[PDB]
Amino acid sequence: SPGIWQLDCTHLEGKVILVAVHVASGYIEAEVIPAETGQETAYFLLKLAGRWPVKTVHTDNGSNFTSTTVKAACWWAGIKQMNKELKKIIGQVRDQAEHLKTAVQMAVFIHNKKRKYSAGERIVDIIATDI
Amino acid sequence: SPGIWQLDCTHLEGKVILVAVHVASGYIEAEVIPAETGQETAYFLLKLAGRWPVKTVHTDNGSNFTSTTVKAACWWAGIKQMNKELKKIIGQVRDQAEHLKTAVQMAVFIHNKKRKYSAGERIVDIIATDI
Ligand SMILES: [Mg+2]
Ligand SMILES: [Mg+2]
Repeated sequence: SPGIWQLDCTHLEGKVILVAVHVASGYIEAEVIPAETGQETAYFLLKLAGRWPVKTVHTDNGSNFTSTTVKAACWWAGIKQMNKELKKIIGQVRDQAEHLKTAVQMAVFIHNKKRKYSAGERIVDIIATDI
Repeated sequence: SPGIWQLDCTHLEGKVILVAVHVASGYIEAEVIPAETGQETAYFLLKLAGRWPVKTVHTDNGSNFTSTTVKAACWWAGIKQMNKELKKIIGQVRDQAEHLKTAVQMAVFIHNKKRKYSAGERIVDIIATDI
């Protein structure tokens, strides 16, 4: 279904990368934060939900969605309840950027635009088609 | 044209809101930062460019795109060179959230999803149609 997203955290250089994947397309959005917290996860979800018609979110760590602030964000936004190559691409460009956050966003760019259609083309088509 | 975006900063509560508008749709993305800096503007652009096929960016303050870090981001990403209602919507929900950043993202959500199609529907259609 086009409203389904997966969200997980990965760790790199003592920082945390929040990665959201649109399951039907493989499109990704990510952000770098200092550490995993409910406040960060809630903020990320609210941003995501304002961009895309987000219906359901899955995760590989259920406990990360247990805070009051995260349940509040899912409530208000009407939400119900890849790190393999992404880390490959980050390593490849890591040299080219000073800050890890900059390398992560270059990696997301590369991932979303690389063709086999690209993930970014597929999300827009999947969603436009459903309107 | 569907690759054209406008980016500007506004000030509220001693903070800065970076607002990007997809000119053909009226779709917006925003972020809250402590103050205007080239590093922030460059990061925002790199994020945006990884999400959408960004071709050209306009602004109402040209000097904000003069730093080395901003020119670097536009170079790597292949980029060449609403605050009215947004501030209305922020005021309306501001009470409902503690932190300004949370109110800004609720406002972006409201803006992008409100129908007359919504801005979020129009961007996806405009872009899908162009692929
Ligand atoms: Mg996780
Ligand atoms: Mg400005």
